[PDB]
Amino acid sequence: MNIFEMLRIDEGLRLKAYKDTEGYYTIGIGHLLTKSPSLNAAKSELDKAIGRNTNGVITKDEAEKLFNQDVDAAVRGILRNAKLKPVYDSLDAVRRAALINMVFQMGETGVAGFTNSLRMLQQKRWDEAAVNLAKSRWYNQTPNRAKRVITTFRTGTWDAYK
Ligand SMILES: [Cl-]
Ligand SMILES: [Cl-]
Repeated sequence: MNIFEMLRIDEGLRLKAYKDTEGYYTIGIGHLLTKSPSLNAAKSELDKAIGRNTNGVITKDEAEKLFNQDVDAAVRGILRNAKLKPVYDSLDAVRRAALINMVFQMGETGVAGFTNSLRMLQQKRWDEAAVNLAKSRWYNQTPNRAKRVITTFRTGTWDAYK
């Protein structure tokens, strides 16, 4: 198991523009296209991202291509971020994967916001950080996924995913 596999399970794979759990236009493996309630705006972004006249649909290859880009941007975003980097640096491999997952989903800014949890993670207080993570809009809105990510942090294993 690895990050790609992990995120592929959490996000799914849709080749046709759909709306996310917050109603935003997304496509592929959780690739956000736009917040804007407009499908054309969606289609526009989409063609702009793929580089062709898509008509709201992409191929698997395409989908995977956006995913590679996004996973890469998420890692680099963490390593760039003053608040995240040290957390990341302090973590073992499995847990790093959990942090990347949160970053892929909510953005670096969103995550940089779990100040308290971050600190707990850095201090290796697993159970406490898990509890704290749960007190969030995130957990409340996407509780199942949130639980898998939270368990991964708590345990340092991939059990939540097997
Ligand atoms: Cl893009
Ligand atoms: Cl969920």
